[PDB]
Amino acid sequence: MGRILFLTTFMSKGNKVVRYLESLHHEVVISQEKVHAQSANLQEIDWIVSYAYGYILDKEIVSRFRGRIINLHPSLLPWNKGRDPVFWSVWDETPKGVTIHLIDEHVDTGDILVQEEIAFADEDTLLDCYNKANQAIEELFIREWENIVHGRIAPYRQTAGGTLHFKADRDFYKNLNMTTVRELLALKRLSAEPIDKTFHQLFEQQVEMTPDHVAVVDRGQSLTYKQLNERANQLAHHLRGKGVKPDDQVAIMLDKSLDMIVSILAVMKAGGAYVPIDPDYPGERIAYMLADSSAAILLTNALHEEKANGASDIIDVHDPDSYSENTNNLPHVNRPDDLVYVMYTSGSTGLAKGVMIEHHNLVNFCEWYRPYFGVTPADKALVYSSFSFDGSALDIFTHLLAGAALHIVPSERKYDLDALNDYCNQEGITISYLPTGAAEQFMQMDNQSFRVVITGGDVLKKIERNGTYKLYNGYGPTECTIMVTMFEVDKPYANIPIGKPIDRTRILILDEALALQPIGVAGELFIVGEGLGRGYLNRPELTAEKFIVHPQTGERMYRTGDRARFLPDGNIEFLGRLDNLVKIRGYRIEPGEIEPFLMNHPLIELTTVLAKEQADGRKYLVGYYVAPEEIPHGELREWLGNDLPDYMIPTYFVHMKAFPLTANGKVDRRALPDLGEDYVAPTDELEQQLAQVWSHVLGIPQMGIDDHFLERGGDSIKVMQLIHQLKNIGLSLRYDQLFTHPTIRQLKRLLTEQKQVSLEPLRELDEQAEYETSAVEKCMYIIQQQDVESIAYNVVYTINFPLTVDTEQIRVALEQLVLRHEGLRSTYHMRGDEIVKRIVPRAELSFVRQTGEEESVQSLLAEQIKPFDLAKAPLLRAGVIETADKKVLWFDSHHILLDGLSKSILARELQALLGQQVLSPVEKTYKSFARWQNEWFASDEYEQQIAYWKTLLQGELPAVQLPTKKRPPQLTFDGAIQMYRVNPEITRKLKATAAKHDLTLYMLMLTIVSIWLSKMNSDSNQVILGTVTDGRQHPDTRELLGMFVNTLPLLLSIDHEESFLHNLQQVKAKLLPALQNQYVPFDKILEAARVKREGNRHPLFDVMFMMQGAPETELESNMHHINAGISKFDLTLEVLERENGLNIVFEYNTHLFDEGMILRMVAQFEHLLLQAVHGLDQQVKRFELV
Ligand SMILES: Nc1ncnc2c1ncn2[C@@H]1O[C@H](COP(=O)(O)CP(=O)(O)OP(=O)(O)O)[C@@H](O)[C@H]1O
Ligand SMILES: *P(=O)(O)OCC(C)(C)[C@@H](O)C(=O)NCCC(=O)NCCNC(C)=O
Ligand SMILES: CC(C)[C@H](N)C(=O)O
Repeated sequence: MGRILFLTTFMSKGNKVVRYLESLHHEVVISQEKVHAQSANLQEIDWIVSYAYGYILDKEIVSRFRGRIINLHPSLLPWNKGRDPVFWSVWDETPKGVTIHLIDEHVDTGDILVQEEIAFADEDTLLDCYNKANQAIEELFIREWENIVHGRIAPYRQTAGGTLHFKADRDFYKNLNMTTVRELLALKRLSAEPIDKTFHQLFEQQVEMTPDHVAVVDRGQSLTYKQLNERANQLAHHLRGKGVKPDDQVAIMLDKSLDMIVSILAVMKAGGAYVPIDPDYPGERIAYMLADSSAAILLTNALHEEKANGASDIIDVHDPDSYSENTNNLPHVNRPDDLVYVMYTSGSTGLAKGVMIEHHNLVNFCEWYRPYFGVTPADKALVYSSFSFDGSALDIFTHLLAGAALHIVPSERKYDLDALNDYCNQEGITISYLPTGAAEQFMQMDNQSFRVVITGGDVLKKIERNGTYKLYNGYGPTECTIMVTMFEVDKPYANIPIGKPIDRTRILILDEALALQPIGVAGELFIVGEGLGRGYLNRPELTAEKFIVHPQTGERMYRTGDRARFLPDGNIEFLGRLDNLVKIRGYRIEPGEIEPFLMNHPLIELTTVLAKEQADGRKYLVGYYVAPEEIPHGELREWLGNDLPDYMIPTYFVHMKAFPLTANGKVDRRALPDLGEDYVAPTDELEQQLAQVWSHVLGIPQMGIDDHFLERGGDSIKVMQLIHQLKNIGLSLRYDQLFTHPTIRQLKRLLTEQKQVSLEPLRELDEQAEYETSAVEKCMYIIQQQDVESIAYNVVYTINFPLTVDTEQIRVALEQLVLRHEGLRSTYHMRGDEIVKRIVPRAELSFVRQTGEEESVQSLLAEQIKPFDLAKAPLLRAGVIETADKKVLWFDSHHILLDGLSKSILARELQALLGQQVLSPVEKTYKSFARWQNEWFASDEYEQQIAYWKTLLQGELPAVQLPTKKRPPQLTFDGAIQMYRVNPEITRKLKATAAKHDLTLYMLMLTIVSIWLSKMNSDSNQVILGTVTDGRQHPDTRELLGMFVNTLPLLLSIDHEESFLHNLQQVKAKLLPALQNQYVPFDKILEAARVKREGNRHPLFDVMFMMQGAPETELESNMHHINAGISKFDLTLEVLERENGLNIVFEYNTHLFDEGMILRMVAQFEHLLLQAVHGLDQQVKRFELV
């Protein structure tokens, strides 16, 4: 007995505890709003129970309810006070539990009533942890409420300690809610957070260690560490006497030589930063670098003095008057934050940018380099790269701090890989950095000298090399000091990783909102740590855009513009530039993904795929490959056709003896040479007549005669369009005939007779008070009347919009769609015998506006999912839930109106309206199709279709009996969901395999499902499973809203003695007749099998398999189907094509399968699918489930 005030997040939050309190005869008042000190909520209140409440109570209310305010907080206080306690308990690795406590003047600090610990498994997602913690604290309350009111609980004080978090603290981590505990802590180690020496301080130290060792070697001219230091001191004294101060730039224009090394060190010791200028650069680049730089002094000699055009003061390094007699180390004037050098990135003059690197950047890299590669003074290093390229900083600075010797590559032998190898073998060169392009050609040479070869700068593809040296792949932008990650290439990889970060460096993968990405999810690569340079010279606005302060973490980081993702082992995978993404026939492609498939060819050693644009603007791919002899164009398409769909196969192929290289040793992509070769223009009146129809169905211009219909985007839907468009020219073609003759050259043989030319449009009906319903509408109506409160046939979708979209523009667009489509203004009524349809001229759309937290969205949607009265229009409800970061549009509909294709139409028209576009009126109406089809049921064509099912469904029908629990006594619909993602690479292989063997992706997946079912049913030779078709019988219905879908049983045979490919063809043979006779209402198919809708099982099949194609619009691709805890069948498998992969959803009945069984079945499906794709000619009996 009492009166309790329940303050919680939303209406249904804490259902169990309210029901328990009410069962004890307490009166509960639920509220989520703020409580005023004087209000109706407060008067006559015994207890106040709060659970995830969103507001703080006034000091006066906490006073008037001393010892009467109980709070349910899902953490082990004092750990994780405040917001998101479960998440922070996992991320911070704190003790875990739930606490019921009193509310005091000080928040989340009142005396504990009861506390208990809780455990989270490694494989649980953060969402499961959240729900588990809530369940535990609610059960704890129910268990102890009696021992609270009666006073059996003695409160005790919280210990001082723990943690605290606020609302916005979680913003950076918003993408992590579906990641497991193990995966979250792995990410934490990779994401969560001193040098006080300059480089010349470290070099001067290295000299005192090895003063007599060789430092530099140039054509028999030698210089020891002590000689090098003294000469540098001589020039440095003079330079500082000329006014060299810290952060001052000094230009150097010299050829690789002893003087270059002496000049670089002299500028450091003097106190300034050097700006290297390669004398071999074009004149305009030299002039640009000298102008953009603030250097007033230039070190050069006579041969290059003229190239400067007298732009600054010149100091001749050959003149003895530039060297002071003093050879003593200068006194230090440099801080580690002072510039050490400035190097320019690629680009035209004015675009190219000067990158400012600081002493501490360089020291950090050199200290990591020496131990990582084990550099001892006995090592011989090569100075290969131009000294205007930061690859030379690697060559020079890392080895001078390890006592090793630098060897000045002689000009006549850098671009001759053969002589270079000879110089390295003869001289004993052990370590060197070679850019990717040059390194891949150096691998051919027989070398015995090198211990380690480091490459980088471009995508490394070849690793087969003659030699015993270790191969390393390094990555990094000039902006972050040479390299930030390193990887030891140990074996072949389709994509060679770029490795793990170096000392005091972290790599973050962020999304477009700068939010952390889970491990394995691709995003933009950001860099944090000691490698970040100062920025771009004379360019503060560009610096602020690329060197950002993160708005949540406050940390400084560099936006690289590269795409990448972490691998499970901590290594990183480069995925290309974010700009190089090009679209071809409506597919976002990374051309780099095609190359490794050309590499696998036995006769190809190097390859590079590019994107180009014709004068028209059309995109098209070209493939360059290196091989001894030219490979036929056809043999290449067939080779690539094993793993890639046609849109990723280059239109052209170019054979070359070798790739040209740039100065920096990268492949010169701009220097490669500049309707495909397999086109066979039509030469016939019929040939040309079909090449035009195919072009319109496939949406491709200038179609050829040897072009395979499926390889170029054809599917079941587009095969229907082809047939109906050939009936437009009196040419009759059947469904199965297209798959035997999938090209115009072959198909033309069967198109001679020009009869059966019946052009019949769908006819509009005269106005009537009432209209006839279709066959499927009658079935749906009768089902709904069996339980009018059931939501099992509601259809719920959501769409995430940005906060910048206007809620009211969305409402208006939906209201216009109610006006556009009579389906949204249709009602259903039972007039004695018949089920009848009425149409209203106008209908009012229910549109609800709400606000809430992201964590509450699904709970708020579930409260809105209610039955539809089929006699009332519109059969659609909608609303918008605004959170802190987005607006979630939801709409609920009934299956009698919205089917799969109807959703696609609704999404396309909604996208147009939000874009301020005008739509042409809808020409046909569903009610006219219903009258046309009801009459078609009296024709002879219908008699023949039903005759197919009478024959097939006679007698012995297989019984697929999966291992379940004891079935309930009647039909249940309680369901849950599990998901399996097939990545793009495997999805492409599946797609390529299907087309190559005259199969659709659907036929290929249906066969895998059938083998899967068979394996679970004691390798049964036959299986039965349902599927669905769009059911758009009349071609004038493809833009209407309504229910057209028809259900079909499939009797399939699996021959475990035959190969996968053989079973694939046998599934096609059984599917096509079923599609040819698909237009019989499912109720008549149940008659033909003498089965009725009764019992605890669904009549003909327990397993349903359905599949949808890729989305037609950006909006549709952002639509998510929400399951309301319903399972129409024992088990449904749905395959959706999303983001170049397959999302496979297993919807199952919870009374028949528990989570343990489903998790095993999903694991077995994946394993079976991977064996199939890789084992086409393998016998099915050799595929195993575990
Ligand atoms: N191992 C590696 N693998 C793949 N790409 C790499 C790589 N190492 C470096 N890169 C790429 O090269 C870029 C940095 O090259 P930098 O020389 O520092 C500027 P750049 O000279 O203007 O390059 P550019 O001429 O290719 O445009 C990186 O962003 C990355 O895209
Ligand atoms: P082909 O490419 O082998 O496809 C065969 C199908 C799938 C039978 C094809 O004819 C077809 O009917 N595609 C549309 C199927 C469809 O509508 N799936 C979604 C139905 N789902 C809902 C919720 O309505
Ligand atoms: C090693 C260095 C040259 C770096 N990888 C770059 O490409 O700029």
